[PDB]
Amino acid sequence: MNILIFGPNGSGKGTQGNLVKDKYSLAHIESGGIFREHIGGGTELGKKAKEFIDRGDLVPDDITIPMVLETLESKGKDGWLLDGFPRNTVQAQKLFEALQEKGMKINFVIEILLPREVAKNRIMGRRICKNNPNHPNNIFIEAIKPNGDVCRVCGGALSARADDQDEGAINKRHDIYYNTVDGTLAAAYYYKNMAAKEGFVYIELDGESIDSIKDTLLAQLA
Ligand SMILES: [Fe+3]
Repeated sequence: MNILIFGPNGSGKGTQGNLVKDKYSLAHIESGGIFREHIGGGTELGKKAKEFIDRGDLVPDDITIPMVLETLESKGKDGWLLDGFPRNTVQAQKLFEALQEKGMKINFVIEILLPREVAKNRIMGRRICKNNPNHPNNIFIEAIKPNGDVCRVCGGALSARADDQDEGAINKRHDIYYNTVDGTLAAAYYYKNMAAKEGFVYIELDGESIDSIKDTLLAQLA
C-alpha cells in the first residue's frame, strides 16, 4: 500500500499520517528524513546534493527525485506514506514519471482540506500548558478551547510559542501551499485530475472533529 498525503500547516496532517501508517503498517517517509538518509549516510546522490546545500542552493529536482525514489525502494519496500514532498507541480510531475519508470504504483492520495484563514488561525490559536505540554489547548478550536487564561486539562499556566505567532513565516509557508498555479495545492490537483486515469483513489478530508476525521479515512482504505 502506497500513499501520498497533502495538507497545510495546522491541519493535523502529521497526526493523521501517523494514525494511517500504524493501522496499515507503512513506512512514514518524510521529506526531511530523506535528505538525512542521503546527505547523512553519504549516498552518491547525497554527496552531489550536499555540494548545492553547502553553497546556499536548493537541490535540483533531477537529484531530489532520484533520492525520493531510492528511499521509497529501500525504506518503503513494504508500503509507504510520503509527507511533505512534492511541494510543487514541476516536482509532482517529475515524481510521478519517476514512479512509473520504476513501476511503483500509488494507491491513495489524501488531501486535508482547510481554508487558508482557518489554518493560520489554528496555528495562532494554539497555547501551551506549562505543566504538561501535551495538553491540547486552542483558542480557535472549540472542542479544545482553553479555560480562561489556563489549561483546559489541569489548569496550569499556558503560554504561546512565538513560532506560532510568526505571521511572517506562516504566510510564507502558506503562500506556497495554497498556491494553485504551481504550488502544493496545484501538485495535489494534478494528482486529483489523474486519479481515475491511473486508478488510485483520491481522498478528501474536511480538516474542521480531530477523531471523526480519523475514521472518515480509516473507513476509506481497505
Ligand atoms: Fe495542562
